[PDB]
Amino acid sequence: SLAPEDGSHRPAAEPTPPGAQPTAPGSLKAPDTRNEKLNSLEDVRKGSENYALTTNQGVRIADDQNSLRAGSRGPTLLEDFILREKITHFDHERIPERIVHARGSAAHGYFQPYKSLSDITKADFLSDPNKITPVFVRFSTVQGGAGSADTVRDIRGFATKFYTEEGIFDLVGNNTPIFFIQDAHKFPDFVHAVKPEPHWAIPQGQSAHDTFWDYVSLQPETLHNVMWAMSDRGIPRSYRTMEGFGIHTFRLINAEGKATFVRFHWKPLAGKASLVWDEAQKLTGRDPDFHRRELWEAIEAGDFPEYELGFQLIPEEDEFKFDFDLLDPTKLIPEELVPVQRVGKMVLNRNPDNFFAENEQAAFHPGHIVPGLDFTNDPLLQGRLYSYTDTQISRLGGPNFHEIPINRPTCPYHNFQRDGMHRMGIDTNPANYEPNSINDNWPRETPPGPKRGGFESYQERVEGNKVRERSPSFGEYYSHPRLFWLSQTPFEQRHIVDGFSFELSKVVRPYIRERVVDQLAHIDLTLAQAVAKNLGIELTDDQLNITPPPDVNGLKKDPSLSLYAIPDGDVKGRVVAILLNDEVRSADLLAILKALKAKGVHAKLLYSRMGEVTADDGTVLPIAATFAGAPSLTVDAVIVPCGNIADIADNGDANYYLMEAYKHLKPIALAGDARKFKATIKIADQGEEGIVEADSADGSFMDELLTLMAAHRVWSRIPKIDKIPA
Amino acid sequence: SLAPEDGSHRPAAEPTPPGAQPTAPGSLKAPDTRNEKLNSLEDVRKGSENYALTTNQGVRIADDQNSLRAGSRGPTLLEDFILREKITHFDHERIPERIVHARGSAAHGYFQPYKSLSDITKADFLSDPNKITPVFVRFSTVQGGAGSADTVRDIRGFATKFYTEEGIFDLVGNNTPIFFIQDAHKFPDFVHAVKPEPHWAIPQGQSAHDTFWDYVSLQPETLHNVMWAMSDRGIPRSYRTMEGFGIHTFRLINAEGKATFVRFHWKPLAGKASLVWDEAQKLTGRDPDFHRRELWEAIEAGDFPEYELGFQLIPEEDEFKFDFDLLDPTKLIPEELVPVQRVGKMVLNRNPDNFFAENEQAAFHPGHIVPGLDFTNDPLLQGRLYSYTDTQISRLGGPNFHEIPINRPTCPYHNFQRDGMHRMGIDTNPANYEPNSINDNWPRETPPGPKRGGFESYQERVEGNKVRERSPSFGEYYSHPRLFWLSQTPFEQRHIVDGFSFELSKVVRPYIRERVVDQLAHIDLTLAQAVAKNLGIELTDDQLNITPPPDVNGLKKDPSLSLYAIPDGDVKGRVVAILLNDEVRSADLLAILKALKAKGVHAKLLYSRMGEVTADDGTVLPIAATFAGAPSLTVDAVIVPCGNIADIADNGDANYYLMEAYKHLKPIALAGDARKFKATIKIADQGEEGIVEADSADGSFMDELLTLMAAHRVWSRIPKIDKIPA
Ligand code: HEM
Ligand code: HEM
Repeated sequence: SLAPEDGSHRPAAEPTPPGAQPTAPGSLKAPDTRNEKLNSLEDVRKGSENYALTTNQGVRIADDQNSLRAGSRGPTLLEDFILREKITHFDHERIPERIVHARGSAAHGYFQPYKSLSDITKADFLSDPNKITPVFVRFSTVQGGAGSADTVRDIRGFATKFYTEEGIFDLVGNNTPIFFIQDAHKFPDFVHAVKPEPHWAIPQGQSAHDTFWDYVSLQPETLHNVMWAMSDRGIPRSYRTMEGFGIHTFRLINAEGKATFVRFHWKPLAGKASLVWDEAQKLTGRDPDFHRRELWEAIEAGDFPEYELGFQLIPEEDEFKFDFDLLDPTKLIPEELVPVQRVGKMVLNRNPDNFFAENEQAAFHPGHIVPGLDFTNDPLLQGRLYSYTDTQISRLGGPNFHEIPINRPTCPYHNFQRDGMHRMGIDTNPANYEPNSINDNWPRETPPGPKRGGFESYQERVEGNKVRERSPSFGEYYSHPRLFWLSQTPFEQRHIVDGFSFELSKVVRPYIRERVVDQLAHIDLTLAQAVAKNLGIELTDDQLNITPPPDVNGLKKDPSLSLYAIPDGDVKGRVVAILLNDEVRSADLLAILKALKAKGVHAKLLYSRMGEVTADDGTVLPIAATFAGAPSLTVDAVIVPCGNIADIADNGDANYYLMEAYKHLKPIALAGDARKFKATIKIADQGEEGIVEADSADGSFMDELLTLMAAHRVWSRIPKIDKIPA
Repeated sequence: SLAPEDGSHRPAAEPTPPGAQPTAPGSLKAPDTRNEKLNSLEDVRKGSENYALTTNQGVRIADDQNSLRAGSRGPTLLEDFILREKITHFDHERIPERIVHARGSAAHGYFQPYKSLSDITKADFLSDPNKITPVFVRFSTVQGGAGSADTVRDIRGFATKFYTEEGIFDLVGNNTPIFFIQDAHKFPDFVHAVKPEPHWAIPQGQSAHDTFWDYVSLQPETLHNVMWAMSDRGIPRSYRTMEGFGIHTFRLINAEGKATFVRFHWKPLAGKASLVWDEAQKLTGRDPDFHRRELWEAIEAGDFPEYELGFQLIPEEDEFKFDFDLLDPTKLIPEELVPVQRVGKMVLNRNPDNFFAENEQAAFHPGHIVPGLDFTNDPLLQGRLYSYTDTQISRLGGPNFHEIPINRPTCPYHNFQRDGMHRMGIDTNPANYEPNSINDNWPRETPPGPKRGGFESYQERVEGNKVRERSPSFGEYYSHPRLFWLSQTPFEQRHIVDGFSFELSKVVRPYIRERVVDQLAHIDLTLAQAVAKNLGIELTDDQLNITPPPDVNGLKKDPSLSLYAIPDGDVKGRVVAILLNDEVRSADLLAILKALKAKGVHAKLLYSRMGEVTADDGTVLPIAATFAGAPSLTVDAVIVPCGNIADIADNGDANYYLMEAYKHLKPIALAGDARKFKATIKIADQGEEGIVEADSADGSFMDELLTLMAAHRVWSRIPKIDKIPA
């Protein structure tokens, strides 16, 4: 009996706010959250309580503390089969990480369509609003290893496996609506250029290095996705507050055989929100697991990540009606021109039990489609269909990776494939080929049909010669970067300029910085000049005279491209730091905590040490963390209640807490004598927008602070933070 | 797409200071630096200039930009063998990382002994002062993955492969002189407890979590290496500035057959130096590759890492003469009792060409010894002998990992082993077994003898029954942690208190924190009480009455256990930031640069933008990085020359640069009007030890700064930094 007699070693099996209880495997934290795929995993879930410790052959172990030796100070003997199994298994724990998207975090959930889409697709999972499909979703970064940090500047992966009654459909997307390159043949060049450089393997998690910008400078097709990565889209606040996209145009095929082109979207029901660069970069040091942690904790709290699936639909006859090619994955389809139709809702409501078994071994591949969907000739999508099965062979050990529990379909699967490493299923069919008579030809082919039919490709006409040639329709590189740029707010544009400037300052060969500046001058002169100024580079008269690229189908902006132009803020699931002192005014703390609770906003009570402190009325306040232990980077807002403020007024960490929160544009609220901290952040007597202050935390104080939180950050403070040494 | 006309894309093939040129593969940067191992790798080095791009089968590629398609907008065709081989290789790039020590950085070098050691060992590499042995060295952290950060708090590995004339000897050590556990049977339990927890795979690179401290609190044999890890030993400034240790007692065997017990040491000739916690932790965010980069750039600059090999020698008859067991790897041998005898010097003088081929695929294993060395019954060493060969099998793909070029011996190797995956060597021997007559029994066994003999084990007497039992002599856990504690300076003790306090504050289950504090009360009550105060824990009367453990053979302290108690500072290879303004006083900059050059200290010129600034005399100064881009974290001291100080006096980043440097105890020097920055670091006008100030920079000003840098950090400022908001 090593557990404490009070039972405090075990978290409650009930939703609890982040930090209230230790985190736990999903099936222990939320045993009653169920779906068909989670139930199907029961056959392989292993418990532990009340069982004897054994070898893998079932032999009970008596002494798991010592090797067998000749004398208690003697040599270790070869006959210790128990030691040898334990060390052998440990020595072989690791498998190869994914080639890209090696860092990621995953959860279980379920999807349901709002209405039947039988008019446009015969896909079974979109046929009935009462049909619930289990999902497993993995979010990721792209460049860094599995041990790299979460809040880097990067594209994010958003991969969803739908366990449908007609097969697994994997929608393997990212958080921006285009990709960097046009033809899969370039993918190993692009990935090699962004990954750490080959002589020394630096830098991890960063595109701020020479070979990335060298490639970009030489391949202008990259500039569109580079604009999105340099914007605040490249540093999301959470996986819950970013958009998802399939990027490619795919087809939907209905029961009559009509094809409609489709791009897929996910809309975050929590709203779009990003960090600012200095915060993101410092957070990769103070908590390199911040997004993984925040996802798991949201789920444990009941703040389930919700997303709405949407389709952009274009009829077959309108394939050539835009200024860009629908098959070019470096071009987006502006929502001003083709709106997103809402199709269904996905809720992620349970964490895995074991990260290696379920997240690390999961295998998503965009070739995994079902009847009712089909591909197009997008030349990046076409090359993807080669890569995902082959790689999963070396990563996961052989051709039976579909039998790893998390990858298994929940529907029937039968065929004539046999053997391979790690073969689990024991086939009893007398035949392993077709056609056969010895088993009456079963399992049998199934003709295509409106429901439960075999897959048939749409009969698209192909015409042309065998060529290695880029379509001329793909040779336009600057109009969509310009559309993105003109769609951003003025503070979003400043942050783009700063992304480019910071990244190019890390490029050691100055001529590459110059070449990138020249590319920027083909997109927008204001952007090029402001980056050039930060780099100490002067545009030439030729560069000042480059004519801007044309508008996209007559658009000079599209506000759906901005994170912030259209308010969509949601405070539920956010977190506020409450900076305590050793005699807090309990009235302020009751008002603050209960207002946050009512809006589903979490609180962390911080102090200069761990333990407890005692409020004015004798209430015992438990401390979650110290000021340095849970820095302002990890919260959305900071509130300082009244009490004995002299206790913390000269505490450097408490003062810095506010200076850092202030620099990073977060709302700050100061009650009572906590308003003495106004001097630390240089706030004027009459106050300023973004700082809430009053004599007590009562009346409208918490409503004002929550209004600031719904707007995410205090953009109007940006000119004010430029000075301030923090 | 070519190179710039001026040749500025290619680094000069001569030693240059960090940042002066882009870094490059070692064979290109230093083509004249040779040793027998580096030359032997010439068979597999692949150039590139002037060569055609080809497939791996030698077919020249005409178009490496496009997949083969049926029409330029059509589907990709299966018959594109060029696309398929490029994508297939890419899809299989990754191999499993090492189970532990996955994050590491390596270089080539050479070793030679100071004098023949033939009276104590017959090992050929120690037999002649003019016989040089090539080495390859990898330094590592322990817990984090290969993409995790460098300046985490962790033990560091220090593994050296010696390519001797009588076989490869791998000395696989760490940077503290003991390990956490006594018997290899517990290694998978310990490693699992420190590694990310299994449900959610958090946290990376950190022991600051429940499972690690649960294990420590239940296994007090861990407390000695925990003390080391919580001290500033856990956060080295560079791999150049830490000690190494083989940990285990091994044997030396001379030509007469006499065995002497030995422990191995490496002494850094650059001296011992560590970061401070807040600096280390923020640097994991601002530069997660800091130690890898620093090592590479020291070798490029000619600041070659040098280390002295040292042996603590104990005769066989003195095995039981201490109050601890020599075979217990949780016990150190104090140098007050057994001096370290200097044996030789190692110099690392060339970087690899390709990180994956040389660093990632290197295989070190402590079972790789040579005649003249032998093992002992240390029960941790005994179990390591099982694990290194077996793991290198799944990691490196098969039993022929010795034929991977970095792992090959440079001496002859011939035997009857055959086949296995990726077999390179083509054996011509008609026999693959012995004894054989058909090849006259070649290759033949070789009797042992004084030189060039076959390996024979020392004939140690073994007497005991077959037991799984820990030796009673190993059951003492508190005396060595106490000796360590008492040998640290008062500031180093403060940092150990802070390291335990910070870590246990992140343990969510409070009882585990209480159980660790109870263990600390068995080591030293001052330590226990200082940690308990930061955790809001009160010691019980019983805990206040625990009797301290005994002294270690009469010692009350051993100063060789401290990083700083005995001055050993060497400024060559350190780096200063120079904060420029737009009209630098060129006389100051002249004096600064001349004094730094004389001592081998590098400079980095920083400003608020990139490009160039011009000094008062017309000198054009290229800017290495912005104040934000290369923070104070990355330098050893900060100097601010005069000039137009108004240009930077109100820059928030410039002021914060000094505040962070001040909080981190770094020397700061201010000339002329730069003294106005004294106000931001909120202290004295008469001056303060640690801040060098004068009307101009010159001989006396630079001398004073350089003396500060030789002492590493300004420990006297510690009490003044808790008030600074930084
Ligand atoms: C629209 C462009 C692309 C998007 C949105 C995309 C998305 C993703 C995502 C989200 C993952 C990680 C799935 C996971 O969480 O396990 C992934 C993995 C991968 N991608 Fe793609 N990708 C794209 C382009 C490509 C191209 C052109 C290729 C190669 C031809 C490729 C090869 C791979 C490979 C090798 C993996 C690792 C898969 C595995 O080990 O399971 N990707 N990609
Ligand atoms: C004194 C205690 C120990 C020290 C000093 C030690 C040192 C190290 C070092 C420095 C490396 C990294 C070598 C490299 O750079 O590639 C390493 C790797 C390894 N160690 Fe140890 N270790 C110790 C105990 C153990 C134990 C008790 C075991 C297992 C029984 C063990 C198993 C491993 C394995 C599996 C690797 C990965 C090796 C590879 O993939 O090539 N270590 N160790």
